[PDB]
Amino acid sequence: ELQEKLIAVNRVSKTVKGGRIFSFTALTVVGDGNGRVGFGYGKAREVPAAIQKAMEKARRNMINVALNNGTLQHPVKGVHTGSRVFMQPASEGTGIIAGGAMRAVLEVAGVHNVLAKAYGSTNPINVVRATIDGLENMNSPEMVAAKRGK
RNA sequence: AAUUGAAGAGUUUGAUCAUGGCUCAGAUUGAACGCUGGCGGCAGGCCUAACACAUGCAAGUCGAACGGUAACAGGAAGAAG
Ligand SMILES: [Mg+2]
Ligand SMILES: [Mg+2]
Ligand SMILES: [Mg+2]
Repeated sequence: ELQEKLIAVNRVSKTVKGGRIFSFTALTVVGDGNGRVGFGYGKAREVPAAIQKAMEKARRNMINVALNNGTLQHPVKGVHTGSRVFMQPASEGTGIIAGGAMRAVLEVAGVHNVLAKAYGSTNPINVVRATIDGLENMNSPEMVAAKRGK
């Protein structure tokens, strides 16, 4: 149950006396399938180097999120830089409908049946990230009782 | 049981993030045109000039309201084919 997938691979340019020196960047997401998900970025002069150098970063850099069986407990909003993301429980019929790129984090995460949309820029590096922190801030469908009960 | 349902992509930059317009995937149509074209079922068919219109047809019916016979039908004292 490794389960991983890269979301966006891109090229960039550095520019020096001798001209442009190009490079690449991968952005990836690994999840266990039962909560626990992280993303990694990582960049390198050539693509395979970078997509791999990324996968690892994600293995570390990994949060975990309090699911509720196949779905989220309540609805949540996430918002990093220019991306404002919103995703919702959805008493699954099928579900998992969302902006491929946050479908990525959502399935490896293990959510099985949510609807989402991304507002603002769909800049991958900031959505997959806005959603993570999104799922992250999410909270205990029980241990709000922790907070209260008391 | 009976609205229990939401995706994003391309494009300013050497490159970047943002701002932002343009653009695309969708569905829908009383449609036209180019190419092509076998059959059926249900449907639709002047969106323009409330422009103008030849011709037929689109409102008649009742003799159980009435005087009635001109048509075609029988029939009639009776005049006969
Ligand atoms: Mg970093
Ligand atoms: Mg260019
Ligand atoms: Mg033809």
